[PDB]
Amino acid sequence: LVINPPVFITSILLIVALILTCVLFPEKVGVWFPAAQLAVTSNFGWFFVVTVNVILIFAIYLAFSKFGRIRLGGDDAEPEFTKASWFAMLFSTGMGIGIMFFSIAEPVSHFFNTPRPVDTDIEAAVQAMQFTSLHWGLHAWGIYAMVGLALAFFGFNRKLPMTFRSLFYPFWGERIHGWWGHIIDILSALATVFGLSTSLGLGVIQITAGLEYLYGWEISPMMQAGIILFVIGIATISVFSGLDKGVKILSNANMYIAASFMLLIFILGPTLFIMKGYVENTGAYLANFIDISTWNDTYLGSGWQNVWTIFYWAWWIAWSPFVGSFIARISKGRTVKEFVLGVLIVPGLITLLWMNVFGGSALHTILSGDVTMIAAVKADVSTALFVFLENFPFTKFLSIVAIILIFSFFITSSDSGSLVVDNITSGSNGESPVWQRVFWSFAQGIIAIVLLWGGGLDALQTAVIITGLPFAVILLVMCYSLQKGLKEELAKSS
Amino acid sequence: LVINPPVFITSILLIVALILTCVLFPEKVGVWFPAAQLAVTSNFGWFFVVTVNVILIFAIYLAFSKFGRIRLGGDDAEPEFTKASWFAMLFSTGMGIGIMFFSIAEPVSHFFNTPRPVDTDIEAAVQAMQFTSLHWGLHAWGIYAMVGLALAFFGFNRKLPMTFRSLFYPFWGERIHGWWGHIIDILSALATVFGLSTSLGLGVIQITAGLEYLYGWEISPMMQAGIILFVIGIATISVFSGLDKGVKILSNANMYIAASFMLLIFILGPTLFIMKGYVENTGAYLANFIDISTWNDTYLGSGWQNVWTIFYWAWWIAWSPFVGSFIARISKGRTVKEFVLGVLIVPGLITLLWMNVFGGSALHTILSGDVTMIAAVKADVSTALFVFLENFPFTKFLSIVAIILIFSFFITSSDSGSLVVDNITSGSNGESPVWQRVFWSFAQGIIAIVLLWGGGLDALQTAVIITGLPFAVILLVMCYSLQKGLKEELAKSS
Amino acid sequence: LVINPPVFITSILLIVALILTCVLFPEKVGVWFPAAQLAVTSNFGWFFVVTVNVILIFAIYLAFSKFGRIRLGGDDAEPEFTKASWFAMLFSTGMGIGIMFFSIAEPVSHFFNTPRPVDTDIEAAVQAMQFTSLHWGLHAWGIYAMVGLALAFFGFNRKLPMTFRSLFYPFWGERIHGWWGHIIDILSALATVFGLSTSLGLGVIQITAGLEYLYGWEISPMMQAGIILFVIGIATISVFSGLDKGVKILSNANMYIAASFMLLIFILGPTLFIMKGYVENTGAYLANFIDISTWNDTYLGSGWQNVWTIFYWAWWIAWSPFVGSFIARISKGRTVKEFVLGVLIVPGLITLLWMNVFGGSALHTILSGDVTMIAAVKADVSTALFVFLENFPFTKFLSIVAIILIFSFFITSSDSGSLVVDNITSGSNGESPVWQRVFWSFAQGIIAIVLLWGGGLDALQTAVIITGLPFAVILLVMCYSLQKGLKEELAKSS
Repeated sequence: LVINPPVFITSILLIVALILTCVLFPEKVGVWFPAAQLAVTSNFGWFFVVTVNVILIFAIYLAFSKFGRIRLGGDDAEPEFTKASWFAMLFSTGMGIGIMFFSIAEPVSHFFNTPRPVDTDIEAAVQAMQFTSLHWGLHAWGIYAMVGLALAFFGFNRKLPMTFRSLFYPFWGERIHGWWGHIIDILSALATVFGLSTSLGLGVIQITAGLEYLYGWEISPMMQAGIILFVIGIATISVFSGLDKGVKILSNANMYIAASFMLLIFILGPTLFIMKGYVENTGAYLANFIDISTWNDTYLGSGWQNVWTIFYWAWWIAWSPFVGSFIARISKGRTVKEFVLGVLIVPGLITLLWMNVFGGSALHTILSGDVTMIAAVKADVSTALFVFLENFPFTKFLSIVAIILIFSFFITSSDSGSLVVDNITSGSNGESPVWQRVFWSFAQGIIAIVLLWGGGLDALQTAVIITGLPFAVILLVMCYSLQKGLKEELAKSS
Repeated sequence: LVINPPVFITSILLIVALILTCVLFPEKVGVWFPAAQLAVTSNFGWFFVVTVNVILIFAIYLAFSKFGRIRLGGDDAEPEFTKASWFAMLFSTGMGIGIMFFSIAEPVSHFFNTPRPVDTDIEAAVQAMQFTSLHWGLHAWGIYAMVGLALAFFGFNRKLPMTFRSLFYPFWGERIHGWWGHIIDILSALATVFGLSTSLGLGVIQITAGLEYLYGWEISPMMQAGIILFVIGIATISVFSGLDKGVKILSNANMYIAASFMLLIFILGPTLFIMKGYVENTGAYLANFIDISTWNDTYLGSGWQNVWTIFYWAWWIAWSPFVGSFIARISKGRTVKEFVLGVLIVPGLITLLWMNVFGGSALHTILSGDVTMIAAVKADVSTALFVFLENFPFTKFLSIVAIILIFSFFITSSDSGSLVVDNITSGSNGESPVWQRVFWSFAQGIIAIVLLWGGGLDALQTAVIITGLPFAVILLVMCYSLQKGLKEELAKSS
Repeated sequence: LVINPPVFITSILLIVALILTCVLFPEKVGVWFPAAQLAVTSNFGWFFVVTVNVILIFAIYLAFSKFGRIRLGGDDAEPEFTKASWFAMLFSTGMGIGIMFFSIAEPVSHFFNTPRPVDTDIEAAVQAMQFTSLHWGLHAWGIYAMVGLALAFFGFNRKLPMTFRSLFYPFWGERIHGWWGHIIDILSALATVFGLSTSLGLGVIQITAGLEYLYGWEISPMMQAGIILFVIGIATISVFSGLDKGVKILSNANMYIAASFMLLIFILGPTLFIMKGYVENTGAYLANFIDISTWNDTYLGSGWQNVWTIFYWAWWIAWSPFVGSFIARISKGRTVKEFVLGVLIVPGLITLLWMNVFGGSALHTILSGDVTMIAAVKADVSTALFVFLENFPFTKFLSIVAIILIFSFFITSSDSGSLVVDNITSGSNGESPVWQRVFWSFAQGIIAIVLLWGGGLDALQTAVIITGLPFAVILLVMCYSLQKGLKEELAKSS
């Protein structure tokens, strides 16, 4: 039937409270949401920057010290997931629609609308690619590495349930069960659901922009919700039996077609410029790492960071329980240093390669003289990928491949996240029998539809920033508790 | 009865030789002092930069290697200072009065009078804060860390008196007592006395400047010496028995009221700008660390470094034996890595926090449009803190708190410097009974009058620069001898 | 008799095929050499940058890890060198003639013809010195450190002959003997022969330009051929018995007179500017290390890298069998970490000191107002050192000393290179006998004649870039094989 801690009922109550906030106040929520979002990010952007930087340098320290000799699941455990397939399986479920919606719109947006004042067009493009490298580089995956390492260590080496409530066992003891770890699990479930709803909204907005650009359709008002309902239905079918699609084979096939799409853009585009720009921009991002990682825009105060950088940090921090729990169930016998390296460096380098392959080619097209992408981004940032594919051979085929790639990207993460929310709100792995995951996928669809009806992109950014604000202190306490637990486990072993 | 090494007589003779050189030919020494100072700094600024960078790089190496596993006073020794009080008590006889004089007058001066050319005001403020972070950051405290570490290791592990004569014990034999280590003690006593006279002259160039700004008094020149005589009398009272003031309670309550003053400026000022600028300026100072650490201004040759950067390095290197010997008295059972970390990083970060809290708020007021601090600094740099406190609520109360803060800041340092000088010129802890303490404090005050009458801030700069010039080779030989001693001691562990 | 692997006769056939391509159809080779060179570097400059950066960071890692505890020649090898003779005989034979050619011609060229655009003139001079520091710094000697360390480890710790055929022993096993290490031996012999011919051509055009500027003579190509024939002749009667030059005597004397020449320029020039610019430019080169090490000039596409930095990386990579084999025979018992430090840091710092002493003094002369060096470099780059010595006391004596220094520099490398080519082309150490060292020196000279007659600088750059193109993959496979060999050897220690 139904199993419930009191983390269930008040989570549903908070979700429906935001629902009637966004449906009984239809015109009064379009001014409450961006004002509250702007106040939260303008007062805590320094805290988001400090949290992300502390998390990343803690990942580097935990990989490159004596704490990296620990192996998850004890010294007798085996990896069992065939590391080349493990990289693909962690990349497919843990990423999307980030490298499709924002692979081109973000470097062009940083080109024409610069973060800090710049002199020429070449230096503006260099700054745009280095800020894209900041937003999709080591800082994006250091949070993922910390949460996956903490959840894997405290779910394997300590025999606790793989839950954010049970992660603070060395910091707080067995009194986490008495309503004081319930708030942590409430914030974890809310952050996972709101991040998945933000990804859902970005995916459907890019899909309807591509459908309007390709065939000249008119799906603004209503069948967008039908696209949501169809996608959640096929995702729950993949959750349902008959075939276990969306766990192992669909992730590998999706990564294969994503690599084929990226290689096709790399070959058909300016490959020499792409390779030289990849080397140059990776080196310039590593050289100016501390300068752009801790940049807070305090002197100019232009507010560029509040829509891009702090939104990205709150977005990656709000997807942290879902991807951290997924790679924590995945990595059963990895060395801790090897785990942090394989979650940090290799997916970070692959994401930087995707950013270079798309954004550097777009900036080469812009610097050649073609400024149609600038006007397309200034119209709406959702058509940037398809406008980029317009000046390519096989435009319609590549646009259809991109639409199918987005479709697989946000049909994999919803399937991998429904079980994560079910494990958070049920307290077990096999339990419950499979009806609540369909309800949680439908809740993600309902929240995405409601947020997109009561506001554009800014409603999703608002929701993800507000649920990621207390996760800064949650992840800092998580990092300190992981350091204490690793000290305890290393002092335990001979 | 008095005690008598030769260092006492042929250091007193040097002191009264400079007294005779300045009190006779009064107008003629104003052309010998800054010309000789300018020659020394223009010919050895590269050497000062090389010495400070080598000391800091050596501190980072000695903290993060196998030499950091050594513990002072043997392995069985336990520290007894309750470390949260140790951080404050090294900070009292330690940092100061440099924050209270140059926390505001230095970033405004680097704003309007830039070291290197800039293009706007935002970049000028960023470069001003990063040069301030260079001058009051890790390079400041690394010198203190090495002198304290060398004196503690060669006075606790080697069972020698903590004197600079015994600091070269592995590099030589027992030949230190035969007139060739006496010059080292001559330069150490002169460095302590001249640096404390520079700090006293700066603190008395201040305080009464705020008295003039508050009450419109006329004070100079005759009643200015009365402030010196009164604050030396209270310092010698703190030397005297009955109550042991200026040692522990006045080294903790002063830190408490200084932290309360910093928190009051942080709260009543632009706290969001202060926090964001603190994070951004600390990150930009760490990012551009090697670019501003080794900058010698060779191509421009403007001589900006000659009055700020090389003066600051000569001031730190001239205050080396004072706080180095006192911290070596302080830290008995600290681990070497823990010692270097807690003397370098945490006081450096706290000093950078004070720099950001005052200078970033001053730069925010300047960039808002208020350029009264610019004209105030262009008039005289003594009144910059009080002009900054003018537009704050409770101006008179904060200025009185600042004056009492400066008073306690150098009245602790004068007592600890009398301890250090009467330890160095004695070669013994207890002896002599207290009559040279009052004599050495009175000599410090007399040098303050003599230097302040024959020039303002400039003559103090000449005295500290010419006196700290041979301490560069003294500290380089000290670092090499410390490496030899650590390599000798670490091989002795069974 | 003749030692005849097929490596020898098909290397001879390749060399005479280049002879037939050059002396027949001279306009065809003169129009096809810079086009093919430009195509190769424009398509693989990113690969040259990646290879050089990977080799350098691999040197830093493999010196600063547990692989550095291995000692060449076993644990009781006793290296038989004074650490001064090793450095001097390493520096004299393994460097040239860009210390005499590009010490002044390169920073002045980077001054007036900037790599990337700059605003003022001081920034142009700083950029020129930091790009000279990039070209003559750690990247220049990291390649030598890896090739010398791999050849020394695989020739001493494995009892294998010092040849690039045996350098891939843990990658293929015993398959290196049959026609598969043969091609690597062709590429190695062609690389060292073409690099030595490039150095011979640079030295003789500098000698010709210096004689023309000194005595006002005219130079025919047949007189230049006589200079080559005489210089190869003194080398061949240095190879012959009776007397040996050096084997270390000529190298030590050349190092002594080079140090005396550098000290004379340092003393008689602007010594304060030289020292301050040395400290500042070394710090700025270390600060902007990653930014200029991976800069590929992708956005501008100006082709500044085309003639300067990819030619430099192909030149240092093409001299790698020569210098690597020579340093490998030189050092018999050095610790691997100590070896990489003594080949990387100290010769890199000495080369940066020479670069600062000459180029910073030239830039001081230019920034003072004397712009005759700009017009001299714009006329011909081979007269820059002598034009610099024209505005210098003792012009004729210093020019004669510079000519003798060039003479020693390009007789010592040829004398050490005939032995290296002979050992590579025969497969055995010595016992050739001396009939083909003279022949290989004559072939080196003849290749220099035909490269100078069929083109100026561009033919030498073309030849060295073409033979250095497959050595990028050869050195990457070499680095991976060295890592596998060190991992195999370090596990063999009980």
